[PDB]
Amino acid sequence: KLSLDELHNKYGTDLTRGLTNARAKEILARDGPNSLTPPPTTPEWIKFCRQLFGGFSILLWIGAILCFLAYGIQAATEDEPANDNLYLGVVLSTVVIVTGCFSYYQEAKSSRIMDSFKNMVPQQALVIRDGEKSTINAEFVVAGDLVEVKGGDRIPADLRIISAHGCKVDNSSLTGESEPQTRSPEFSSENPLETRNIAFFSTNCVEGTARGVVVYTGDRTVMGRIATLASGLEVGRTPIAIEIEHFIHIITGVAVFLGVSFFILSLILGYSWLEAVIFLIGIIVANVPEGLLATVTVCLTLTAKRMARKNCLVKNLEAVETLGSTSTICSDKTGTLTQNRMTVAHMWFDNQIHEADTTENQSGAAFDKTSATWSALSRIAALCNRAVFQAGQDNVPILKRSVAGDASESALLKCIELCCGSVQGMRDRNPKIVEIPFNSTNKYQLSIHENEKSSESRYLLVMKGAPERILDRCSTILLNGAEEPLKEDMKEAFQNAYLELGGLGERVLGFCHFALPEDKYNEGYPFDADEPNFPTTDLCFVGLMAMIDPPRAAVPDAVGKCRSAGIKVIMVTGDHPITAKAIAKGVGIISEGNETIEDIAARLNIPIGQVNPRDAKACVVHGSDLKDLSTEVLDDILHYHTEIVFARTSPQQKLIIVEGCQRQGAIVAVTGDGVNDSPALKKADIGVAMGISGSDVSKQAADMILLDDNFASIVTGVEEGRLIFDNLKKSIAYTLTSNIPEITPFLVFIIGNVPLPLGTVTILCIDLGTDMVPAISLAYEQAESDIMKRQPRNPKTDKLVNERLISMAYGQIGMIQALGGFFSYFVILAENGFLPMDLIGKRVRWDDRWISDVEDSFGQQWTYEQRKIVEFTCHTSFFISIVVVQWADLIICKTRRNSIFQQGMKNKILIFGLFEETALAAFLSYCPGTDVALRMYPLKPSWWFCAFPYSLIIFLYDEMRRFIIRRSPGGWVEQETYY
Ligand SMILES: C=C(/C=C\C[C@@H](O)[C@@H](O)[C@H](O)C/C=C/C=C\[C@@H](O)C[C@@H]1O[C@H](C[C@@H](O)[C@H](O)C[C@H]2O[C@H]([C@H](O)[C@H](O)CC[C@H](O)/C=C/[C@H](C)[C@@H](O)C[C@]3(O)O[C@H](C[C@@H](O)CCCCCCC[C@@]45C[C@@H](C)C[C@@](C)(O4)[C@@H](C[C@@H](C)CCCCC[C@@H](O)[C@H](O)[C@H](O)[C@@H](O)[C@H](O)[C@H]4O[C@H](C[C@H](O)[C@H](O)/C(C)=C/[C@H](O)C[C@@H](C)[C@H](O)C(=O)N/C=C/C(=O)NCCCO)[C@H](O)[C@@H](O)[C@@H]4O)O5)[C@H](O)[C@@H](O)[C@H]3O)C[C@@H](O)[C@@H]2O)[C@@H](O)[C@H](O)[C@H]1O)CC[C@H](O)[C@@H](O)[C@H](O)[C@H](C)C[C@H]1O[C@H](/C=C\[C@@H](O)[C@H](O)C[C@@H]2C[C@@H]3C[C@H](O2)[C@@H](CC[C@H]2O[C@H](CN)C[C@H]2O)O3)[C@@H](O)[C@H](O)[C@H]1O
Ligand SMILES: CCCCCCCC/C=C\CCCCCCCC(=O)OC[C@H](COP(=O)(O)OCC[N+](C)(C)C)OC(=O)CCCCCCC/C=C\CCCCCCCC
Ligand SMILES: CCCCCCCC/C=C\CCCCCCCC(=O)OC[C@H](COP(=O)(O)OCC[N+](C)(C)C)OC(=O)CCCCCCC/C=C\CCCCCCCC
Ligand SMILES: CCCCCCCC/C=C\CCCCCCCC(=O)OC[C@H](COP(=O)(O)OCC[N+](C)(C)C)OC(=O)CCCCCCC/C=C\CCCCCCCC
Ligand SMILES: CCCCCCCC/C=C\CCCCCCCC(=O)OC[C@H](COP(=O)(O)OCC[N+](C)(C)C)OC(=O)CCCCCCC/C=C\CCCCCCCC
Ligand SMILES: CCCCCCCC/C=C\CCCCCCCC(=O)OC[C@H](COP(=O)(O)OCC[N+](C)(C)C)OC(=O)CCCCCCC/C=C\CCCCCCCC
Ligand SMILES: CCCCCCCC/C=C\CCCCCCCC(=O)OC[C@H](COP(=O)(O)OCC[N+](C)(C)C)OC(=O)CCCCCCC/C=C\CCCCCCCC
Ligand SMILES: Nc1ncnc2c1ncn2[C@@H]1O[C@H](COP(=O)(O)OP(=O)(O)OP(=O)(O)O)[C@@H](O)[C@H]1O
Ligand SMILES: CC(C)CCC[C@@H](C)[C@H]1CC[C@H]2[C@@H]3CC=C4C[C@@H](O)CC[C@]4(C)[C@H]3CC[C@]12C
Ligand SMILES: CC(C)CCC[C@@H](C)[C@H]1CC[C@H]2[C@@H]3CC=C4C[C@@H](O)CC[C@]4(C)[C@H]3CC[C@]12C
Ligand SMILES: CC(C)CCC[C@@H](C)[C@H]1CC[C@H]2[C@@H]3CC=C4C[C@@H](O)CC[C@]4(C)[C@H]3CC[C@]12C
Ligand SMILES: [Mg+2]
Ligand code: NA
Ligand code: NA
Ligand code: NA
Ligand code: NA
Repeated sequence: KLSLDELHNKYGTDLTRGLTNARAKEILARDGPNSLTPPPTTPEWIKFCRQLFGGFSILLWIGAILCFLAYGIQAATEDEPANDNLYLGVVLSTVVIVTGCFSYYQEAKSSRIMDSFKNMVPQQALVIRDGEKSTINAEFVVAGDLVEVKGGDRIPADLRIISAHGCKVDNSSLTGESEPQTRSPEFSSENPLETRNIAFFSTNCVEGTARGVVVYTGDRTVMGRIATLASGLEVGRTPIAIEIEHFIHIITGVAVFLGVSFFILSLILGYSWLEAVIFLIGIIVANVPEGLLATVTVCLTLTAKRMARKNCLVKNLEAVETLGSTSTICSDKTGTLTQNRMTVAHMWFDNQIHEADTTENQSGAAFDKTSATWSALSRIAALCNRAVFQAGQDNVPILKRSVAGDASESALLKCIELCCGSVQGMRDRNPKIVEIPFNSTNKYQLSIHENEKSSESRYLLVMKGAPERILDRCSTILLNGAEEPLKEDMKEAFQNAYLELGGLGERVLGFCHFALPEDKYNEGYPFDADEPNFPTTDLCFVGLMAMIDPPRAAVPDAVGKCRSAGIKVIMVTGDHPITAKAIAKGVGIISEGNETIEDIAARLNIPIGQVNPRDAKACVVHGSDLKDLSTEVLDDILHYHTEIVFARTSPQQKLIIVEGCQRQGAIVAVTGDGVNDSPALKKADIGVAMGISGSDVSKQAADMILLDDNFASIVTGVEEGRLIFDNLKKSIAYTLTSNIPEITPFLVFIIGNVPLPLGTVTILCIDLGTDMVPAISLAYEQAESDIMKRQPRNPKTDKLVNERLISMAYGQIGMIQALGGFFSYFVILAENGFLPMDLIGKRVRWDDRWISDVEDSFGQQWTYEQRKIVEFTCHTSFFISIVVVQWADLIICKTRRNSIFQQGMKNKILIFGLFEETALAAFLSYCPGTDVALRMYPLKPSWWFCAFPYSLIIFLYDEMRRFIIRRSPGGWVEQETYY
């Protein structure tokens, strides 16, 4: 409740010149940037407690505790004790600590990449300083400067409206109601939230333009004070995640059951009540997989970094998964398909077609520049146009300089300045009184100006737009200079002219004008843009103007890839069905051979109505018919046609098409740029907002932001989206196989009563060696050729972890790695004197420190450490046999449909893993001192080869398993083993 003078006198500001740059910076440094502050959080404290002290590591923490107590009772009691317990504790503790460090290096990394994407797409407001308009980052606006807003932009700070032009804002986020409240410079209510002279933070200007003085800036804003609570906010969990968990739950159920079962087997066999609970605890801990979620989050984050390098920024992680399943892409033409760098080609007037483009000069012998009709046409183009040359281009040529405005007005302005002269004087010769702006719903631009004729003080009215709309507003035609009527002979010549200019892939516009009678509209009467002050019809059409705009380079290949993938492409354009049909013919939407109902009517020379609608694979629907049509007809066209093109479609219409595409049971992505589009961008599954030309509304309302505004970028993004899935399945498959060889020894040991084949140290060596680096390498795998030559996926029918993965890992591959390790075990014992038949039952006697007289097969007598040494040599051999079989498992994990001879060994990280693991096994087995500390003993040369036959069998089996898949689709192998 103040005035414009009181406001400018309180903060200090020129209503018509704004602030000065020096003063603006003085205030900018005086009170801090216009950006909210970060909220409270937990430091490394709660970050490390969850890592080193979580749920699975807790048990290891116990193992360490127990062992230390085992050493204390020893050193305190027994003279000259042993040290296997002290080193066991020193090893276990180091394992919990490392696992924690690795996990930390991953959790932080993801939390940082996400923060990087937030500054990729910052926000920039329009401020007026020293009398000039400039677009600066929202973080540089201060209190006092002048700020201008336009329908589609966001209010930067708390403004005080000083001048508005039918400006409306969406005040729904703050108080909650989306009806657009109009912002007027006058004051209306005592409550600041109800008055119209104040713009607010985070609001959006729906329609209109306005000016205002920044009253409040930074955290000193309404939503800033309210943010105390907003801080907490809310997040979510992607599908894939709730898929992995679910799995974990089932496995836990299976594990708890088996625990109780192994319990009854133990007591029916005579163990100690305590030994049965010890077994239950160990078995349930060994059946539940560990790591799944960490690898899913890391893989997703890394893939997102890969996608941002290829131009696709995602507002969240759920978009990374939905992009792969994409079935339909509803894209626009001017901005996505074409280049928006248009240029005029053919003009129509005096019932004649005229060419242009006088090579940046006055040559080319286009047409007599003297033509009267041409003077009128050149004048309306130069007058109704709203674009202007960018300041300081007095040096560059007429075609290569920079302009500000629509691409249509830019092409028009350049043609008129090259062969018609300076527009600023042409614009001052006639003074502009009232102008009405373009719009997609109107489809025309009009304005009235004074007439520079010193003998005629009347008013001139000019308007341009889609040739059909303008034709409906004319009853005369400027012909050869005079006026004539629009009868059917020239009406048909005009129709054939539209197809002539349209077939050339050029855009076409209509231009008309009319002399307003100064007797009914005097020189003093003001024609406010509210009611019908100008005769819409009865105008004088002067002539058409056409311009070219070509497609992108990579576009043809993109549509071809979509056709091979089993993806439908639809062109939704606001242009004509011809120009549409043409662009479609070029990009590849409408391939050769397919015809429409009109094509068949033309070939057969039969009425279009007689032709059978099912006979045509492709079609083109118009806007008027779409307005009239119902739901069943729409489903008919969407289901029966393969290539559908939509012309003269308004923005509000789009939602119906999207709802029809989803009714079928398909995932859709829509590209948007304006304000009317926003509703659609929310209903679809993937909202692609333009980054270059988009508005704050389109970006806030969408899931993804295209950084370059290219259609070819999308298809590449979907390729990146499918690769994530393929690699995730491969990695999980490689991790789950090692479970079988680690559990089978503890089973035969208890049931069969034989010496323990695998221990604690060796098992820890397996988990950390063959499952960490090779698994990580799998993520980096390349894409198999087939990636784009395969149908999309149905999330309901195809899941990540299904009953087939467990079939390949546990059942087929696993059992083989187990047999491979058992062979090395049997061989080591047989050679040292203990044969296989004599081994069944020796455990009871084997594990007794007191029987130094143990007798072997050849009759020798063994002490306690002499036999324990051979057992440890078996632990080391088992370990190596596991690394050897892992070689094969890893190689076969690279591809699931192609062979490795086809895919190739170009992955470097995977190779690194093979060499490094082999090195770890050789090092631990041969190093001089591991004996005392880790309990591993040297392996003789003839033993390393025991696992080789089992390693080759796995590779050959998978190779054939794949050949049968490639040859017989939908067969038994694909139904059963294709995971
Ligand atoms: C950290 C862990 C925890 C521990 C770790 C541990 O290892 C180590 O840290 C150590 O602790 C280190 C700690 C050290 C601490 C301190 C030390 O430093 C210091 C030194 O320690 C030394 C000790 C140390 O030297 C020791 O030796 C260490 C070992 O300890 C364990 C030993 O064995 C054993 O404990 C020895 C100790 C002693 O023996 C204890 C005895 C009992 C307590 C108790 O009985 C004695 C006594 O009686 O207790 C009394 C107290 C009472 O209140 C208690 C009440 C009793 C309740 C009764 C109810 C029973 C119950 C319960 C019901 C639920 C069900 C039910 C059926 O039974 C039901 C039925 C009722 C109706 C029964 C009623 C019975 C009545 C009984 C009671 O009344 C009492 O007995 C009674 O009151 C008594 O007073 C009385 O005397 C009674 O006597 C008799 C009773 C009978 O005896 C008794 O009842 C009997 C027999 C029952 C029998 O079952 C009957 C049967 C026959 C049956 O019925 C039968 O006939 N069947 C006939 C069948 C038949 O015909 N069939 C014919 C078929 C025809 O068709 C009599 O009968 C009764 O009448 C009479 O009343 O109710 C009281 O105090 C006294 O009385 C006392 O004497 C073993 C270990 O713990 C340890 O090694 C000390 O000597 C020394 O002085 C000290 O200085 C977690 C573990 C790990 O998770 C796991 O890995 C684990 O490590 C492995 C499993 C190890 C195994 O493998 C190792 C090698 C490698 C492994 O590590 C590998 O890692 C394995 C892994 C595992 C998994 C899988 C796989 O492999 C790998 C895969 C993983 C991979 O995948 C991953 C992915 N996630 C990644 C990767 O990791 O992980 C091996 O080395 C291990 O050896 C091996 O085990
Ligand atoms: C829980 C999941 C486990 C997964 C794999 C577990 C691996 C376990 C494999 C073996 C463990 C059992 C212990 C074997 C000891 C049995 C000894 C035996 O058997 O002594 C019989 C013969 C020895 O004859 P001799 O020359 O000394 O007699 C000479 C006679 N004179 C001279 C008078 C003419 O030994 C033979 O013939 C060959 C016997 C060697 C071992 C055969 C064991 C059974 C056969 C295949 C097992 C693999 C099954 C795979 C199943 C996959 C799904 C689970
Ligand atoms: C010290 C440690 C040494 C370790 C040595 C390991 C040796 C390897 C072990 C076994 C190898 C044999 C496995 C054969 C399995 C069948 C593979 C198969 O059927 O692949 C089919 C592919 C055809 O694919 P496509 O036409 O669909 O591609 C289309 C590509 N697009 C789409 C671009 C046109 O064929 C191809 O890629 C052509 C590839 C041909 C490779 C032939 C290898 C066989 C030669 C000797 C094998 C060893 C025999 C016994 C050895 C005992 C050794 C002591
Ligand atoms: C005693 C008996 C033991 C039996 C045990 C069995 C063990 C496992 C059995 C087999 C595993 C090894 C199989 C190796 C496969 C080689 C395949 C190959 O050669 O496919 C030729 C490729 C294709 O080329 P392209 O241009 O047509 O691809 C175009 C790709 N597109 C179309 C995407 C552009 O060429 C390339 O990949 C580029 C050249 C890559 C050369 C890789 C050489 C390294 C191979 C293995 C490393 C050793 C690891 C073991 C470490 C322990 C050692 C102590
Ligand atoms: C990637 C992760 C996967 C695997 C992770 C495994 C985690 C394990 C972490 C730590 C384990 C520490 C093991 C400590 C090594 C032994 C220390 C020790 O307690 O030794 C005690 C022995 C004394 O025995 P004694 O007197 O009873 O013998 C009597 C012999 N009689 C009587 C027959 C003559 O000391 C001796 O023998 C003297 C020999 C000293 C041995 C020097 C070897 C250096 C050890 C590690 C350095 C290697 C790091 C790798 C760097 C790679 C660079 C590229
Ligand atoms: C481009 C870069 C490629 C890199 C590939 C991997 C690099 C491989 C690195 C090293 C491998 C060579 C190892 C040579 C070691 C010989 C040392 C030796 O003196 O050893 C003697 C033993 C005999 O022991 P004994 O029990 O009779 O006497 C015991 C007598 N006492 C115990 C009383 C003393 O003999 C043995 O260990 C035999 C040793 C094994 C013989 C090698 C057979 C493999 C040959 C080629 C396969 C290479 C894979 C490439 C595949 C490419 C596919 C595209
Ligand atoms: C140390 C040893 C190292 C090497 C060991 C090598 C072991 C690997 C050897 C073979 C791999 C076994 C793979 C098992 C898959 C067989 C499954 C099968 O039965 O699938 C039959 C399919 C039928 O498909 P469908 O759609 O008509 O079914 C329609 C079904 N309904 C009517 C119900 C809808 O395909 C057909 O019938 C036609 C295709 C038949 C393919 C036969 C492939 C034989 C290839 C190699 C075996 C020879 C190895 C020789 C080595 C000598 C070693 C001493
Ligand atoms: N400044 C303008 N004034 C008047 N008419 C214009 C102007 N710019 C373009 N036109 C024409 O008005 C009509 C409205 O087109 P509109 O902007 O709705 O869609 P479009 O150019 O086909 O683009 P897109 O498919 O990207 O939405 C078109 O025939 C266009 O050529
Ligand atoms: C699920 C996990 C964490 C439970 C771990 C249980 C541990 C603490 C239990 C399991 C078996 C127990 C041992 C069983 C037998 C004996 C022998 C006795 O003379 C001293 C105690 C001692 C050595 C016990 C100590 C505690 C012990 C090691
Ligand atoms: C350690 C040993 C004794 C365990 C042996 C486990 C074997 C028998 C288990 C491991 C994985 C299992 C398979 C897992 C999935 C399926 C798919 C289902 O539609 C039919 C059963 C089938 C094919 C299972 C059969 C039993 C199976 C092969
Ligand atoms: C392709 C297929 C059929 C070849 C199978 C070859 C079999 C018979 C070969 C492969 C590796 C070989 C083993 C390699 C090393 C040793 C250690 C030695 O001290 C005793 C023999 C023994 C245990 C061999 C026995 C024969 C063996 C198992
Ligand atoms: Mg558009
Ligand atoms: Na693990
Ligand atoms: Na959405
Ligand atoms: Na594996
Ligand atoms: Na594992």
